[PDB]
Amino acid sequence: KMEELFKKHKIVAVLRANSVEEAKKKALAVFLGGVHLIEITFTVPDADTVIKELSFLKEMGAIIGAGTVTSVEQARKAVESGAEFIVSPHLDEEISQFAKEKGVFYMPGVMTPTELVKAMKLGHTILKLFPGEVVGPQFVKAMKGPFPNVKFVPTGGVNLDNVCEWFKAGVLAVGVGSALVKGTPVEVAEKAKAFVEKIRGC
Repeated sequence: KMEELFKKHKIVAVLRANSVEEAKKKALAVFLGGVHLIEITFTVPDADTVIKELSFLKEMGAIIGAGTVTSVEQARKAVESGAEFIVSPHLDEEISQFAKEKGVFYMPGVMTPTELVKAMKLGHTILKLFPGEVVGPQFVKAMKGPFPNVKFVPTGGVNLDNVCEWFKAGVLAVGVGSALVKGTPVEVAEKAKAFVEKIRGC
């Protein structure tokens, strides 16, 4: 499921907006840009309500899932409001077991090999390289040797100049944020079409 969706689409989107309207406007803008994967991070107030309202974009063909889920109650709200996947910045055994029971694709974040191996010993083989500005481009490549069976989703410090410089190193789907979602929807929606063409280029 989610694994092959990620492999096929090749980009996610982490939306951080302050109102509960500018969320919907930028969700629509990125959709028209070409991005079918949308992540509603719970820093947006009533982000469960925002997912519930964007429900109609699942019909047109988008994928709406939570983000920055740091507690079991937040995971409860996300899975109730129809989020298709969960994303946290840190490992959480409790959230992992809950998502295992409920059958929801959970994608924890890892920074160092101890965290990484603690993850792999629990089942999640592809994780979130938070942050890909500190750890860098040469961490996933330098760590293909020891572990060649894990694939990363480098959510941090991603832009035009090094968007497929991480695809060359073997990442799945570079989750992007503030490079996209910044400005009027007519610019958010036109600047997503420059990442999607560049990812589809390399």
